Amino acid sequence: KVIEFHVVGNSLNQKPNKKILMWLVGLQNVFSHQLPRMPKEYITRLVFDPKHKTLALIKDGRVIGGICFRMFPSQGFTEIVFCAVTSNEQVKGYGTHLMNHLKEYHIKHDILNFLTYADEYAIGYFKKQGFSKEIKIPKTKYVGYIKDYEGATLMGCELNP
Ligand SMILES: CC(C)(COP(=O)(O)OP(=O)(O)OC[C@H]1O[C@@H](n2cnc3c(N)ncnc32)[C@H](O)[C@@H]1OP(=O)(O)O)[C@@H](O)C(=O)NCCC(=O)NCCS
Repeated sequence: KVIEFHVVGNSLNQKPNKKILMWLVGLQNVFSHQLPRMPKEYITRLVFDPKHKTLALIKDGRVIGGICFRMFPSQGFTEIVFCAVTSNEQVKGYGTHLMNHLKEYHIKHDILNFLTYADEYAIGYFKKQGFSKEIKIPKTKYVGYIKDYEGATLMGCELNP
């Protein structure tokens, strides 16, 4: 019925809010069920990590999808950690809106590069979102504090104006 996008996080500043707190758990839940190769404890570890933020897709007050990301302003890129939409809401374009919305959010902050390690079943999604295996960014800029998930295919995406 009603759709909303909210960028949330556990920032050590001021976010112990109950509304966003329940959303973070809802995000952990959806990520955990949709991303089996990511242990649930690990997902909880990063989703609540102050350096990470998550773009949440809320529908009728409940989280049905989101994208956890870790921005690296200095190195001019953002790491896309988790992406998922609940099973019952998939194949409706929401995954598309999320990536699109997240792109604009980054063009706004002057970050025009997306780097992620796509999983076997993810490759198709990122491809349809404009990501490509051919990295348009030097390794010296990302290879360092960007987790390289075993069995994953490193992919990138450069944003528009
Ligand atoms: C990948 C995911 C987040 C997005 O799914 P979604 O909300 O259903 O995506 P969309 O409906 O916006 O996809 C639309 C387009 O993506 C394509 N696509 C490719 N891979 C896809 C996949 N795994 N699921 C759904 N669509 C997919 C569709 O064919 C479609 O092409 P079209 O617009 O020309 O018809 C969701 O399928 C999911 O939760 N997957 C399980 C976890 C996962 O594999 N995550 C990868 C990290 S994002």
